[PDB]
Amino acid sequence: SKTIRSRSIWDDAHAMLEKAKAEGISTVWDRAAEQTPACKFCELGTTCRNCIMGPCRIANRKDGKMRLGVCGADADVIVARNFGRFIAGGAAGHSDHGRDLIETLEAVAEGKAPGYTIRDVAKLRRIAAELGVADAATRPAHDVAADLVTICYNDFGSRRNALAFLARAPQVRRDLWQRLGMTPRGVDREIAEMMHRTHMGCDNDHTSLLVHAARTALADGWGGSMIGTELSDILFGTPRPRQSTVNLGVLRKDAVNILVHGHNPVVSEMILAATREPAVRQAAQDAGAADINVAGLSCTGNELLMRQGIPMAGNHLMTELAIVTGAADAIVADYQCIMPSLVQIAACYHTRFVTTSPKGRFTGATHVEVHPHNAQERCREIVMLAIDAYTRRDPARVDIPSQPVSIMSGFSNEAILEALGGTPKPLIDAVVAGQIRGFVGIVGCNNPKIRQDSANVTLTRELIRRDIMVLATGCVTTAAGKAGLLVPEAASKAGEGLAAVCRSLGVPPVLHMGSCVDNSRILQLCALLATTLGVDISDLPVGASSPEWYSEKAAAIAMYAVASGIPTHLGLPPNILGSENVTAMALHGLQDVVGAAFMVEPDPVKAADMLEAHIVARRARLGLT
Amino acid sequence: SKTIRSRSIWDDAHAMLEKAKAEGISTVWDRAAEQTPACKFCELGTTCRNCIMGPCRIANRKDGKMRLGVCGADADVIVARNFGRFIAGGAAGHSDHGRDLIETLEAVAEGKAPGYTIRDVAKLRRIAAELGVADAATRPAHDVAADLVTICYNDFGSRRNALAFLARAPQVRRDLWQRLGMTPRGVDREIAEMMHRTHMGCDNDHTSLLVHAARTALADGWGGSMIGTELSDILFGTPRPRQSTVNLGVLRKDAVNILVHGHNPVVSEMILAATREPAVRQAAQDAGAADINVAGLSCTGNELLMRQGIPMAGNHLMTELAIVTGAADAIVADYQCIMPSLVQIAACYHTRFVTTSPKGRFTGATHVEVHPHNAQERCREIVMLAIDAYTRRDPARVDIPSQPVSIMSGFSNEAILEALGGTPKPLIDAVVAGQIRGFVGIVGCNNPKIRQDSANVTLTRELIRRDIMVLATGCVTTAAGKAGLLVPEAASKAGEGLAAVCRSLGVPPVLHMGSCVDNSRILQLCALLATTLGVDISDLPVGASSPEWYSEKAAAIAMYAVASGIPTHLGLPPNILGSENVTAMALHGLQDVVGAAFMVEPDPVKAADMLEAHIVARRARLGLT
Ligand code: SF4
Ligand code: SF4
Ligand code: FES
Ligand SMILES: [Fe+3]
Ligand SMILES: [Fe+3]
Ligand SMILES: [Mg+2]
Ligand SMILES: [Mg+2]
Ligand SMILES: [Mg+2]
Repeated sequence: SKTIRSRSIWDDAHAMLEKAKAEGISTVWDRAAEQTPACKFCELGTTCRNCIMGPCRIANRKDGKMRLGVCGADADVIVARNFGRFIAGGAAGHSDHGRDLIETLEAVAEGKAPGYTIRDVAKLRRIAAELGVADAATRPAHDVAADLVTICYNDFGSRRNALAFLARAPQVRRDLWQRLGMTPRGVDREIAEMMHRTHMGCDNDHTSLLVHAARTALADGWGGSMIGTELSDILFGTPRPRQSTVNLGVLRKDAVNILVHGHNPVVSEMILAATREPAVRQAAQDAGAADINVAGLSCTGNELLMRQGIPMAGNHLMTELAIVTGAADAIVADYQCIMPSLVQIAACYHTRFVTTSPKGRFTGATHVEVHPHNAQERCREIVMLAIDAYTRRDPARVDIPSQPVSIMSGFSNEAILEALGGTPKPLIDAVVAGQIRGFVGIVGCNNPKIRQDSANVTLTRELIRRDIMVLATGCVTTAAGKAGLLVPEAASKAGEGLAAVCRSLGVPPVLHMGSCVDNSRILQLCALLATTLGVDISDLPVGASSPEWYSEKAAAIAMYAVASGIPTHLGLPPNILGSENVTAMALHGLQDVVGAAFMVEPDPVKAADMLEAHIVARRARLGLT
Repeated sequence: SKTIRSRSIWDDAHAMLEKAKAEGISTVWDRAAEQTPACKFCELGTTCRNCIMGPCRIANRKDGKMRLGVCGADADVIVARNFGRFIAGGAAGHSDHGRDLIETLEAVAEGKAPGYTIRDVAKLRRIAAELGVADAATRPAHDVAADLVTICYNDFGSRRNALAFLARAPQVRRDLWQRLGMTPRGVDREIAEMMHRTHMGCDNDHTSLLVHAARTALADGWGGSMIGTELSDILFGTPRPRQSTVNLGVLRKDAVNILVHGHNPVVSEMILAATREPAVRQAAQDAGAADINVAGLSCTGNELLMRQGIPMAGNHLMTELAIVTGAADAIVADYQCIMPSLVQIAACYHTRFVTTSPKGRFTGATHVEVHPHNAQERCREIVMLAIDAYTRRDPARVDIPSQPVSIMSGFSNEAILEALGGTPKPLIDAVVAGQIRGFVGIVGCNNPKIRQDSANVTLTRELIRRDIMVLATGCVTTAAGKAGLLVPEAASKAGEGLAAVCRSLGVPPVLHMGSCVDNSRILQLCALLATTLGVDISDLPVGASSPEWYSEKAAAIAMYAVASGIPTHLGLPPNILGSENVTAMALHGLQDVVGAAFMVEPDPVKAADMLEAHIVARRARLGLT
């Protein structure tokens, strides 16, 4: 089918799209086609539902009617409020994610989380001392853990003037944030204030609204996401470079296949541990299987890739197609980006769809709730359900379409600094010498509006050929991986200078830095380079890009990158084009305020030119050629 | 004129609607007409904009097309998520309001709030002892205040299992909330979790979404709103019964008229203090004015009414018309329900439109930001701006249309118990005897869809006639006041049992209990009666109603009343009718979850019948003969 080829660049997607057609299974692409054309007002953002004096739409009519909402709000306020709440939903997703890590570490500290431990005691002591815990280096690890928990919880309270991790940002940046009123003070507080501001008759100034959206996104990047990342490393180990594989071919016909989907490693690590217990493995063999095979989806797949090397079956738009292989015996979900269609598709097979979080409820799913005190017991129970489902798999409907592609993962900042010999000097020398011209974090999702991974891959290829090193997170990981970009030998794909540096360090030209919360690592690394050099983040030769974004979380990531000084490309526009003032603030006005702005460009080669031009401009202001 | 009489029941509204039409001033009614018909999908709730795989619309078709969103979400999920975020917006308004009160009491305890003090030390010592402050009766007041501030701030953190004021609810109700997973744990936390739940691919079950909507609302009523109410009494005095007046005729031609609009008394109490300084009054006398006249709008007006007896100019739909009088020399606004059209109407006169809050920014307004450390100095500056605006008032454009009408205000729970002799027994005895059959809180807004105050007033009259005492708060206060029902002589309008009780106590049949946050006084009073009788709130002959609601805050108030066991009538439907399952849950399902449910009924006599019927059934539950 020509339509099927138009939907993805990957062979495995085409194979499963053909299989779904022959079986009568509708996909995300079919539903997108039904939802086209979209409502013009919703698309432009010129519609409001925030009270029942409405709902309102802002139109351009020759009689001048419908220029304002019933309360008097114009298109600038309505668009800005809609964008503000959109960002707040993304920040809330990462807020709750980090809060779960705090609760988990606290349970470990009190000895009430069987099977969870402090995997990286050294990092616990370093992070705790950094945040002010007295005698963190010498006191018993659990006492230090309880004092660190208290610090992170205070960031989720209402008495701080600035988040604890904000100290990593250079002083010039903290001074500018304070001057603009952008300093994030509380992870939950900024979210709550955004919902108050967007109520009828509170914040009715588009500038002020976008300013607080930046403060809310900063409370994510330097708060919710950074806490989640750093505590995840403490509980489950700091990532280190390791080999693994990617694509639908990671599923095995001869094994029980358990797909982990969602976001939080507190569940996926414990599922993986369950499948490794000898009695559970023996139950799989009693059922006729050779082994139990865990395969990751989306960000929780990234978490297992980074710390355990678990192969990843696919990213966002592969999630339905992974069930269409007919070889998934269970999908285990927690929260965020889990399309509810997956429940219906799993019902077309033997596959069990298991929910684990009180926040991630799906009508028709099997719910086995996981908490720190019962995780070890419950995850054992979930794996036993997958083995039971395996015995009823229909072999006639199994089609695992491809051979897996080799990848390298595990590039935390600790691993990067280890590869460099303990200091960022060799990396700074490479940038000053022009071998590495700059860095671009390529982040974010897939979106049915764009042929899947076409922009992700093209942009990655363009940047490394221009001696720009790519830091990959989120669903871009799978795209870079399937394109053969995540291995040390991929230096052959990069420009002469980047390839030389990569070969001298033994690293790939695209560094997998983890999940979407792990974009906080990109913030930490920028802050480190800026502080070492004595400049602002907005002076560094850096950029960020989400060529195929879809979610509120991706928009919050883009906003905190911009607000931290990182020019940020988006493949598609947010629903803001109904207000030229808001659009001009996002694309230009922010540049004059925070030192960076949004870019919207659907052509990935054009996007490469723009990100490169920003990097060239910033190199010149550092005195570099 | 027929159209004009159709828009309000009041003479002062009629006069300003004529003046507004003659002057070409666009009102909330004119814009509501332009926005009719509304978008069918928006009004039904079957539209989603939570990610850019969409936006999506759900149609009902036999062919099954557009039955699901791009992510596969159906109408139940889309409607429930929309209503969840709607509720969260209202809870957030009360959250930030209560938070501002904590910060003010802290500044007083620190000695860093010139012009503020602990007005009610006895209540501070009583609230602090109640919440667990050690030696609250003897330790220095500022030490006790600091320990209370710590407790309230902890309820804005992420470490509690249940909010501090939740201990007021009866044990049976606390046990049900705990089993349902509905117990409010953190004011900001429940708001953030709702925004997480409503992100794509998180909570995709309408029952679970509605249960957290209840938890989020309960974090308002027993958290943000109850903290706001109790600290306001501590900082500004516990209200006690007093007389005052209402309507546009409270503005005086010979005086500088300052309208306080918005919500937080932290601003309006200091505006009033400023108008009493001898030097400032001399400046007004220099300008030709005989006095400085402060008058209240909406909830901040309710606050000044309850504690200082300051006359009230109007409620929500009177706000624009108050400027149309041509005698408003300044509007002093903070946040919530402040229609931005007021800025344009102010621009049509001499009136200064002054914003005071970093959250309540309005393009084109004069911003004089107020915080505890500078309120005394800044509020003086604001009054001077009003005096200067007075000098430019055009006498020929002034039309103050009515003479003010007498009311009685200040019925805090402390005031009610004092009137009863110290204990609630005389009220309990009157209910047992059937002199008072029950109590209904009539709360909430005006809405252009309903002839202003018509349903508010008709419901109030119907209920007292049936021996049901009415507790009024919010913008219903102005309606009851202008109807002449807020005075002890209104006993002649009540049934025989209610009139005898009111005359023996010397109180009106309609008790003004304060602002929207003071709906927490109604929760406190229901909890007291239930604990005294040893029953649940869902056993009490109580009810709640908002016949003309508009705002997210009102929907949140209705939800926390429903979730606390109080049957709640709404005059208009939330945007949920696109899902029969969500609608059936709101109107029927919740009875079997929380012991109460919503009602939607635009006929206020019908609404009285339904509220009365619930009261009859609850009297039977208590064995009353
Ligand atoms: S807040 Fe204003 S623009 Fe939005 S729905 Fe209500 S009246 Fe319309
Ligand atoms: S969350 Fe689902 S229903 Fe809502 S806009 Fe995105 S794809 Fe459409
Ligand atoms: S669906 Fe109502 S405006 Fe888009
Ligand atoms: Fe992601
Ligand atoms: Fe109100
Ligand atoms: Mg715990
Ligand atoms: Mg500021
Ligand atoms: Mg203070």
